[PDB]
Amino acid sequence: GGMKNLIAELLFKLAQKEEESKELSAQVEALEIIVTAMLRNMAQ
Amino acid sequence: MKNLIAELLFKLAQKEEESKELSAQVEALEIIVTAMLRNM
Ligand SMILES: [Cl-]
Ligand SMILES: [Cl-]
Ligand SMILES: [Cl-]
Ligand SMILES: [Cl-]
Ligand SMILES: [Cl-]
Ligand SMILES: [Cl-]
Ligand SMILES: [Cl-]
Ligand SMILES: [Cl-]
Repeated sequence: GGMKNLIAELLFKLAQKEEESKELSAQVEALEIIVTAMLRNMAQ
Repeated sequence: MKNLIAELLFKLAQKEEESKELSAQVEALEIIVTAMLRNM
C-alpha cells in the first residue's frame, strides 16, 4: 500500500542522493588535486 | 517498519545535507580554479 510505496520511494531517493554525493565527492577531490598542483606551480 | 521509515528519512536527510555541502565546495573550487587559470 501507501507505506511500502513510500518506503520504496524513500529508498530510491536515497540511492540517487548517494550516487550524486559520490560523484560530487569525486569532483571535489579532482578540483582539489588541480588547485594543489597549480599552487605548487606558483610556489615554483 | 515505522522505524525503517524514520531511519530511511534520517539517512536521506544526512545525504541531502552532505550533497549540499559538497556542491558548495565544488562551486568554491570551480571559482578558484577559474581565477588561478585566468591568472596563469
Ligand atoms: Cl518522497
Ligand atoms: Cl539507482
Ligand atoms: Cl552532480
Ligand atoms: Cl579523483
Ligand atoms: Cl605552497
Ligand atoms: Cl509497523
Ligand atoms: Cl565551502
Ligand atoms: Cl573549471
